[PDB]
Amino acid sequence: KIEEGKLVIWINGDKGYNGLAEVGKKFEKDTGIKVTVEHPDKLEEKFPQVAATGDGPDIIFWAHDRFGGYAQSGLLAEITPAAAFQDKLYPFTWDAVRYNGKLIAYPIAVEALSLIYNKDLLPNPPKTWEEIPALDKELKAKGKSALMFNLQEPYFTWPLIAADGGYAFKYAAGKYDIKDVGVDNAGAKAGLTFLVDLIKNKHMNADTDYSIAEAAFNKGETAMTINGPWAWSNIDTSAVNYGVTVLPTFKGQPSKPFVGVLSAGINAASPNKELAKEFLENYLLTDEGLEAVNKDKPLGAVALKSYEEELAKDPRIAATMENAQKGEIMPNIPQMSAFWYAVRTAVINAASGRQTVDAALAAAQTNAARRKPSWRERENNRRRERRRRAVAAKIYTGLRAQGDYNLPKHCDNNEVLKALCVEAGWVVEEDGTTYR
Amino acid sequence: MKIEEGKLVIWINGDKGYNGLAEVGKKFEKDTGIKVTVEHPDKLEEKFPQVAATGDGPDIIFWAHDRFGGYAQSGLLAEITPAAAFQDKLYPFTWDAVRYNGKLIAYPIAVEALSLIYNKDLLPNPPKTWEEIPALDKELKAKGKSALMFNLQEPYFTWPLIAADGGYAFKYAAGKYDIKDVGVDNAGAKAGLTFLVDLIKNKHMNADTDYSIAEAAFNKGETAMTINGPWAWSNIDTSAVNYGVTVLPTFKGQPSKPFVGVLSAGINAASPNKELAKEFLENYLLTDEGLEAVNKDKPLGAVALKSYEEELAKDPRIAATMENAQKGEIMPNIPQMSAFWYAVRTAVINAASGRQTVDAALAAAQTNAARRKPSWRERENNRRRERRRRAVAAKIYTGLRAQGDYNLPKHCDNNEVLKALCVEAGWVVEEDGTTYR
DNA sequence: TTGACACGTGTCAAA
DNA sequence: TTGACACGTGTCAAA
Ligand SMILES: OC[C@H]1O[C@H](O[C@H]2[C@H](O)[C@@H](O)[C@@H](O)O[C@@H]2CO)[C@H](O)[C@@H](O)[C@@H]1O
Ligand SMILES: OC[C@H]1O[C@H](O[C@H]2[C@H](O)[C@@H](O)[C@@H](O)O[C@@H]2CO)[C@H](O)[C@@H](O)[C@@H]1O
Repeated sequence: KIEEGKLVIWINGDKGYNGLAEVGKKFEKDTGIKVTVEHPDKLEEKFPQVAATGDGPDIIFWAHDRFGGYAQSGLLAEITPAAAFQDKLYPFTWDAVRYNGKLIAYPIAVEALSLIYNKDLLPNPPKTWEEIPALDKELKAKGKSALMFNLQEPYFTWPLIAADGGYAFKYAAGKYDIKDVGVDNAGAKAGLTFLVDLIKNKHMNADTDYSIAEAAFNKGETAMTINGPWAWSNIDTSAVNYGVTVLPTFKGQPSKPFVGVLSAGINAASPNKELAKEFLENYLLTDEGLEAVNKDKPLGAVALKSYEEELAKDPRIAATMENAQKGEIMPNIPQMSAFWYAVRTAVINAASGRQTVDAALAAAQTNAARRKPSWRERENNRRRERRRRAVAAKIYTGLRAQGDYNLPKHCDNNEVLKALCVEAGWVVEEDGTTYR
Repeated sequence: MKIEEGKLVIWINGDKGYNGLAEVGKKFEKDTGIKVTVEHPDKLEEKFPQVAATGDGPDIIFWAHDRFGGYAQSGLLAEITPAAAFQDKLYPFTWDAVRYNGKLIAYPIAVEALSLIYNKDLLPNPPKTWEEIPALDKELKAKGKSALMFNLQEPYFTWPLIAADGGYAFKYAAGKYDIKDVGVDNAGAKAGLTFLVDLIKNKHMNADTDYSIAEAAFNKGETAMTINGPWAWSNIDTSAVNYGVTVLPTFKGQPSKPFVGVLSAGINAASPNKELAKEFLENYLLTDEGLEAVNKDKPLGAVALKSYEEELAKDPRIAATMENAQKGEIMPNIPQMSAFWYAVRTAVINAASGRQTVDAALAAAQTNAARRKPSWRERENNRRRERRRRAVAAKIYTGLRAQGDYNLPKHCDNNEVLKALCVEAGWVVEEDGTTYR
């Protein structure tokens, strides 16, 4: 729970949380406010469960796509930076964090997936997904593999699903059609089918996750991985000479990654809303602030103009933004959570062979549009069945007390029902078959 | 994931030296040509029973010995058949830790006990008792620091204090553990948990403090003390902290009694590489060079291998570990241990957060720790009885609806069919179901 | 031990 | 949209 005078921050465990803790420390020495940074597991899921009751951190860091739902639920404090501060950031990073006309978080950095490759094993990375199988057969003879990346999170597979035409929610007339899903069209199918065939032909393992892929690449066992800018520092500490480049094409079309905007939202339940703005605006979103974080784990293309003109000169950032130009900014609508869950189930289920690609994506389609039942809807159902049982119970209480039926000492209401049937001229067999 | 012939896949917890173990796998691969993959998935001790039931899961699984009896009872593990010669290379009591129903069910690797870890520069003289920790915290807070921080989300770390004044899991008597004699609700257990909850109430600790929050604060020099196992020393070493490892503090004048774990390696009963796994474990891992490679990554504690433990026992930190281990007890490996752990975890978390009182949390924990898990057949008995109860009712109402002629609306529920039946039989049924003649 | 009935959410469908 | 009945596990009790 939040309490006046201190600041607690939640950020994902793959971001530079020590670097950010360094920013809170300098914030503590200047103002005397202690700042604790924490990287709990599944924080994008825990926050909406505890913020409702008033708990959660002061600030929550995540990509912009989850913030619309948070705001829809009233969990986020409206952000109102002065004009002078708004002009410090690229306008399009502000667009990413505006929901229903209001700013619901501070944008931090732009993230896109790129192809990361081992220049020593692979001086010339492939330009196409199609040549990866042959490349893997060649490397497998030397004890290596072509490509490993996280298959448990649809974020990493979506660039390939969207290459040939797959899309989450169609954008038309200036809006997102919560009810036009493109996870089951020919383009999406072709992409997921190629990925599953990679597994069938034993070029990838269905159970490969984030840490397995990162280990294999950082140890030099795989020639390529797909990851974001946060991964670079761990490769830097390794003996691998890597390059960051454009993702491969599929059927001649570019891979289209979903582009994330790492953002910091303020808990509407927080008693330190002003202290959090002072920290975010005048400590984190500064050259020295982002630098301290970026030096920990690279941020990507930061939203702060003054510091991005520097980072934009890193060829790895230029490749990140090359991939981001071919991708799309993720929607922030509340249904993005349902989209991500459904597509996650589809990828995992087709990769494992539990479902065909057709069946997996067919179900993902309906799931990604499925509306979550409201609290009142659940309560209507719960009360109806309560009522249904209470009415029956009172009828059988009456039959038992006044029926004077020949019932055993202990018997269920089916037996009472039977004695009521017999009384009313009915015959009831052992299995319930009933007639006059 | 399924195990494939000619390959080895290993599961080991993320806080152990899985990079060192991979190096051992790399040697195995070089001498025999068998690839070895080390993974450290989350919640592996829960995932293994789920996947292994159908033949999935890794070839080898590393965990403390307390989970393995349940795996064996479920048929998930291969019987370990080390020649008498090889068994004599490990301390007998480590073999006891992995013996279940007379059979050995895993290779013991290392002995783990929690110790008190303190910052020599902030705290040259560590406290001897839990009681003096609140005063110590008051001093340090005036310097911007705290006295003690440790994982409150896993009961393993709080159990030494709960056991100190008398708490216990399952009573040992007549050469076996009594599954119906649980001691998480006696006066000793209540005193221990009450003192911990008082630390939180008095702002000396945070209820939400987990493993990484505690590790980060100690390793960054914000708290003078932590409680942890040997695996944690290497991260402290790389930090700027000058630390010692010593005996846990006493509570009510009695020693803290940590539950002692034996990190152990079981072989998946479904593995077609049982021989390769035995070769890797017996002749590559459980060797001086093998455990050295793992121990270099993250300290194993006091290894089961006699030859190499004579080297590790020279380390004062191991001497402190074993001092605490002598004061604790080897964990049971009985299947009921998972239920004991879940119960105590819920009690500790609910008490520390104020969601439940100590007495009420521990009362529920006692019932839960002793509760027998219903068998598959018990569940199936219940499921089929209710299926049959509904099927009989549905046939009756199907017959009432077909031959009744009760004059019912197009759509109505069986309560209305019942009501019609009642009036046909000379009854009157009110709106809420009130029924009489 | 077995077993009556409660419980809230799932499946299927009419509208 | 609301709503019938299914569904398996929980609560409570008799023995
Ligand atoms: O996999 C679905 C997941 O994708 C995105 O999450 C990214 C996140 O943006 C990155 O910062 C990084 O941590 O990797 C994540 C993928 O594991 C979405 O932002 C997220 O909402 C979604 O669940
Ligand atoms: O907290 C309950 C938990 O305790 C033990 O787990 C230890 C494990 O023994 C150590 O090796 C280390 O990893 O820390 C763990 C606690 O986080 C039991 O072995 C385990 O079964 C039990 O659930």
